[PDB]
Amino acid sequence: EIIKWQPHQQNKWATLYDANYKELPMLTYRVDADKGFNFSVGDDAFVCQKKNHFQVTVYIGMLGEPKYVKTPEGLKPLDCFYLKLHGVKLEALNQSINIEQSQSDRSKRPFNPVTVNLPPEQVTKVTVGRLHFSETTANNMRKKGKPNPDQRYFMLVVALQAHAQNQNYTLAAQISERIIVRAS
Amino acid sequence: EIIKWQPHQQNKWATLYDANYKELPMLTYRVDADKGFNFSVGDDAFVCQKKNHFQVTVYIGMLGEPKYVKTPEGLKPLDCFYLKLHGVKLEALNQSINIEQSQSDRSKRPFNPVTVNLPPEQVTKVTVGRLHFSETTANNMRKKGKPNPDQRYFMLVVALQAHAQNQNYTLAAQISERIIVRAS
Amino acid sequence: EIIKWQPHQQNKWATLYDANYKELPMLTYRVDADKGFNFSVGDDAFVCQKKNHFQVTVYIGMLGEPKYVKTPEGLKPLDCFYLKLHGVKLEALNQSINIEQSQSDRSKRPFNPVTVNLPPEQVTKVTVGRLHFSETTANNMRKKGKPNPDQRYFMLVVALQAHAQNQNYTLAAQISERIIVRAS
Repeated sequence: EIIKWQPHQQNKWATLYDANYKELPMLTYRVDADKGFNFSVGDDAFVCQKKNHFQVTVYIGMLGEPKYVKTPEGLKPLDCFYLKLHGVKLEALNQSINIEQSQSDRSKRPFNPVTVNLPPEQVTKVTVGRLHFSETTANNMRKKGKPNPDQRYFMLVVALQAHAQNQNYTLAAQISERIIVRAS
Repeated sequence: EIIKWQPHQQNKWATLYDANYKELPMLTYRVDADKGFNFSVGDDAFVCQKKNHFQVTVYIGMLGEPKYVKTPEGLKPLDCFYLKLHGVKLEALNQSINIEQSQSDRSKRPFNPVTVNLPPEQVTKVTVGRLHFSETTANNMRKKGKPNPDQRYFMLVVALQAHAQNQNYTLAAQISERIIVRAS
Repeated sequence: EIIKWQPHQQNKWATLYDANYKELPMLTYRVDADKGFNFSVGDDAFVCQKKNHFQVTVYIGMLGEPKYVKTPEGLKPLDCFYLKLHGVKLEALNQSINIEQSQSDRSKRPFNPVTVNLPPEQVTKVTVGRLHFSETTANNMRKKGKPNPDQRYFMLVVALQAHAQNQNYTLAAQISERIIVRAS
């Protein structure tokens, strides 16, 4: 079974215009969290182990040659694109969970927004691996042999962003279904 | 295999504004019909038995503190939220099928819109169980050993609604793929 | 495992108005590619054989009685509806792959847009079978026992279109996830 995703804050997304000042067809956006998540029939949620790597793959289909972001101020020229990901707390959606990336020496760095090049008329595959939640979910412990009625969850947010004129604008974002993160 | 859902009448949905008169980021909305449905490879559709309970779970992520619905008349204050569900006939989409909920004494009541409290910055899980279709689908009977070419279907509609100034406004709705409902 | 679909160019779609000049609720649209596709764990993509038939089913739920398309010029009367499908190249999204339909004598015709009748208040099921890609994907060959790092892919585009006043307008479209097409 596979982690499901849904559009996150679609009414907040900026759009893209090309060099002819024509709006681009909406870009195709697909998020796939391949390794790292297992569905627990008894918990009715995806589970992972904080110790294990998980990986996220994003396919971004750029349908034309973008040059501007349309903003409140209007059309501003594109500086670059960023992929951003973070957890949020299902019972406190305004609270983020850092994601971390373990390096080849098993150190960990907090995962910062990464620059992506999105050539026109192409789908670009972006794979981010060796990821970890910086946190476990609260109340994982079973109570009365049944799931803790105060079981807490995270959700994953994967967003594509455009930097233009010293602000950021979301182009596309998806949020996952709830996840339990357990210790060992 | 799992029942798939899609946005239902997205161009008819009202939006929510907070106390600062700012529009809320679109709320996250996920519908899961857990128990009650089985996929029939030969019928190429989900099947259930009218006798069996089915259950629906809705996760509603409220991203901010809602206070107003934006309406044709403009911003009106929120009275409450309702979850509404009903079947429709795939060959007559303007025709509803009542859903019923069997009580703890095996009586059945028609399932009325239920009040839901949606605290801000939280995902609220709403589970509606012990549900039944008030009807079977027509033409379930096999003809020539093949599926009845007049096989009929229902689809499930699960909608989140806001009551404000003595009218109702849809905030989010999803409709399922087709379902066959059989007798025993 | 099942081919996943996503809305394609949603900001380019026209809407429908009825005889009372009221906009129709957005039509329900679901695309299912049943036979013809198999998921390859090692390639992390759906695969098919160019020799094999694949089939596509579309469920179109018409919610009211459409009479006009809303266009740049404004409301124009509906002539008919067309289903259109084609591949595109994932590394060149502006490049189509013809789909072909093999006839009952194993000839093949290029698959042209097909007229569909969409009666009001009904879901219409449209099944298009005996389909083939006119092409294989480039670089299918394994390199160093690992997938070719230049592996190419198609995506399927299935679109519902309205003909009005000698132009076409897209009402709904979905695009699949990437596909490898192999020879025998």
